[PDB]
Amino acid sequence: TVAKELRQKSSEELVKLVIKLKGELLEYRFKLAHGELDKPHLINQTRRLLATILT
RNA sequence: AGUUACUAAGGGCUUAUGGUGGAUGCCUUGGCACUAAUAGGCGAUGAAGGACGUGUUAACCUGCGAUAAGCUUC
Ligand SMILES: [Mg+2]
Ligand SMILES: [Mg+2]
Repeated sequence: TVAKELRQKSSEELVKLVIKLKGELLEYRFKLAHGELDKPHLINQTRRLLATILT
């Protein structure tokens, strides 16, 4: 499902996605280390989407 | 003058009960010996075996490898 949508995307847009998700993942981990992450599942969702984009 | 019981500090015997202990009996996600087939290898495209790390999850075990408790396709 999601893999089909990313396949529709071009390569340059995909690398923009990966750098943006890397930044967001860093922010989520820092907020968790400060006890300010209400949604603790977005870390896992970010990592899976990151892994899928890498595939 | 004569023959005399009671005593139980404690102990002995019988029976009953309580406590420590895990013998006997019943059972087992475990072992042993084989039968009928399959197969008889992995590695410089990095092996067998380990260290480290990975959780929204204290440690340990298991899974996994910076795509890290999982990624794609049929
Ligand atoms: Mg007495
Ligand atoms: Mg007595």
